[PDB]
Amino acid sequence: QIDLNFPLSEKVAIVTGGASGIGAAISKAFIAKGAKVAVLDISADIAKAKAEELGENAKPFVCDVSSQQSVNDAITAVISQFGKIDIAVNSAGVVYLAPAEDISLDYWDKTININLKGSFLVTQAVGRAMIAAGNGGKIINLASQAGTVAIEEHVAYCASKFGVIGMSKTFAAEWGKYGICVNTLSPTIVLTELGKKAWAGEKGEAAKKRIPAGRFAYPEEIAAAAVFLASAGADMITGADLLIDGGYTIL
Amino acid sequence: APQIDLNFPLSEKVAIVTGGASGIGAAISKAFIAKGAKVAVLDISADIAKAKAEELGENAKPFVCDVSSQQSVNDAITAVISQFGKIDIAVNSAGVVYLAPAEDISLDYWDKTININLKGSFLVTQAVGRAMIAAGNGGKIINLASQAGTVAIEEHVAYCASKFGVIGMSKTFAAEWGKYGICVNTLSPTIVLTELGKKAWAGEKGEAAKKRIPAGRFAYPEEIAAAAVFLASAGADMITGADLLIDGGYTIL
Repeated sequence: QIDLNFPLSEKVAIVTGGASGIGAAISKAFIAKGAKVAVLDISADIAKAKAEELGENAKPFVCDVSSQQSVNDAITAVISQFGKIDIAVNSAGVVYLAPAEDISLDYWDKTININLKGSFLVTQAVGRAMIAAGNGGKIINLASQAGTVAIEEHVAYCASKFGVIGMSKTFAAEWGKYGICVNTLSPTIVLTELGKKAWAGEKGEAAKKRIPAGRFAYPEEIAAAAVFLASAGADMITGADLLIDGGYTIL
Repeated sequence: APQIDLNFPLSEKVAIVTGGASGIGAAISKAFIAKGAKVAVLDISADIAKAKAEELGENAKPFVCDVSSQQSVNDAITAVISQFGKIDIAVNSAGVVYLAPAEDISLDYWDKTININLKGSFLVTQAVGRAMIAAGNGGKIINLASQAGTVAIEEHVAYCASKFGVIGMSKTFAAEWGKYGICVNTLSPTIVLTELGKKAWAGEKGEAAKKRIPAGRFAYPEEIAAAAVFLASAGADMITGADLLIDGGYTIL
């Protein structure tokens, strides 16, 4: 029987980048749905503050997603604390923009190492855990509208996000046999505290003109999609890229 | 419309081809020479590049390039411009394949794949595009992707990540550089019967793979090269950001 309230009661979720922005909203949503949440972030202080805020079912873990050791140690620590991992969300991304003829190798490598390699390392470590446990699982990787369309100044970002989608689809293909659904979530511009700042004024008004919905997405809306994809209502959804873009990419 | 020559000549255009001394790069270099182009054969060693450029005759010249090194790539482009005066066409065909089950695949296989297939394509496309923008005469950039840039394939988690990435990257260069007359496209083959590929699919391995391809066979390097000639020509000036599958229909099912 599929419970159409989409409960997550007693499931254990990892959320990378979980202490701010989209990741904070996902952590909060998962807590509200009865899950245990491992809040993973590169800053121990930021993770500590977020997990304390979210209450007794949220615990902090330091994790540099670009580091295989840091990732493996975090996964081990989450298992030691909670017993198992049912859900993992990868929402540690970075954005480094410049015209394509100018963009530095540093901007390129940081983008690829964090957005693409980081998603690889976290997905592989969590998936190994899930395979060993034998109870299936859910992996949700944040991609972007930029995993579907080109955007000016986003050569590295688009490369990383298109890559995340191909990568995630391959994990989905190979891990169906283990009951692990692997999907991507692809937002348009999101009104995180940062995004509010970066898309204020006429710049934001101009961007909204091209979105059929006529506004940007809230982090809470991205988290609602994560809740659905993490649930028992989505067991036949795998390899999917769910766009939350207000129509941006369809024109 | 201009007179568009439906023989698709590349007379006096200068083309760089990475991985130009073997497999698909070698076939592309040979095709471009046959169409009248000057070809800069880039490969990882001086001897290998020299042997191909000698094979291809007086309009082909050799250059050493490790596409995963910014310095190597920049030096190669500078040397090509010194030798030929300009770059009109660049093809990135130096890719690598490292396969393993997704839960097992090493960070070494991941890095080698991303660094050559994706970062290498970025470095070459950026260096070539800079030269093209500066010269003001437009240009053509053709990046080899793969059927694996559209579909997942078991054991190909790093390969698919790199090839999806190449397409996204290439489409962004296309969007930004249309204003400078530079078309940037990808070519996405199924399995190709390079000297290597022949050895690699020699088995029932090959016969089973073919059952899933509507065309019922693999592609030859010369077929990939024919598509490259078309995309490098004046018959393709309105084609940019496109991914042209040469997959015998593999990906449509």
